[PDB]
Amino acid sequence: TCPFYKKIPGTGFTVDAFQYGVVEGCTAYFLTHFHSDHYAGLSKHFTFPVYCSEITGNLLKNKLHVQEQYIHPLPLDTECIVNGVKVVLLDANHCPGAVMILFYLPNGTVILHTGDFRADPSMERSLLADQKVHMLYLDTTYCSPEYTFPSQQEVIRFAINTAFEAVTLNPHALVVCGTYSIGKEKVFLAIADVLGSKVGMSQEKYKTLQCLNIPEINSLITTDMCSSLVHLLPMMQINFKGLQSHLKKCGGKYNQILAFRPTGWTHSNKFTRIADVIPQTKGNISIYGIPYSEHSSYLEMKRFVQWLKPQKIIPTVNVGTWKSRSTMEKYFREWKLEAGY
Ligand code: NI
Repeated sequence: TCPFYKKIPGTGFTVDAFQYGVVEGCTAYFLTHFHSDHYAGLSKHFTFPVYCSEITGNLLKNKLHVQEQYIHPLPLDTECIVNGVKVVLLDANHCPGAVMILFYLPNGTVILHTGDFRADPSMERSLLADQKVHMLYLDTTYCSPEYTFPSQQEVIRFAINTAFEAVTLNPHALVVCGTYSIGKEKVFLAIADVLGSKVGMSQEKYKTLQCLNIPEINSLITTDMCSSLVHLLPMMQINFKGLQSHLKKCGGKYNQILAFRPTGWTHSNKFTRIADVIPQTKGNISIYGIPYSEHSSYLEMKRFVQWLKPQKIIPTVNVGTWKSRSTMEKYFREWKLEAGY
């Protein structure tokens, strides 16, 4: 049955609640972004109204075959009326098409649901700055102080410099990047741009990327692997066996692989700077795990909450154990006492 933290009080709404069947009393289903733990349950047989961003709506129509008459895309940063309730969609700084949702309840309560997000000071100047928020439904994925990671900009600098150096020393090296969902496109797009190549990938992945409104995409991606020296593979194939096999398929065009796995966090972060990251190597294959995150660090999350000053926080991640829940509630209290709200 649907957990309470997916239900919006005083409305007929649910958020990312598609795996529970017909939710009793739900008149509109919101979807924050196209990731499977959030869309699980949607298909061409869905006949309730789904509200989402334009990009998410393109993916629902093209990848899951949801019929168009049930997709309700909304522009960003624009006040809209849904079933008599004012709502706004805000950029979540997560993956393409990902949004936060502001609900203005008929009784005066204002609720922000962050979906999945990476908090940023640029959010302090959106339509959030314009009224008080009473309740915050918060993406708490990395809500513990051990979760530090560098900026996305530093991580991409590392990846570009590493790839450019490797291929300049050996023009017969292939670069491979792993993927399993949308998000983190900058990784493979920035490397292809510094090497003067398109990114080669499967027809199914090319289709997914063509749904995203990324400017000049026909210019950066392709299905012709033969013409490309940056290849995208499923995340599961980024290991020594899967990469040795791939190199066999390239028919002696290449004699070395440099591969990237853009993970969220890994405990190398507590001890090591980005500057100091080294690969795992076997023979002519090297694999780099780089800490490219599309969720808030602990400090980014703290700064956002201390700025917003909500009256009540509802975590949406790590809610399944008492130890996790008690840990998070203790941080929330600290933040409130330190800031004075
Ligand atoms: Ni997500």
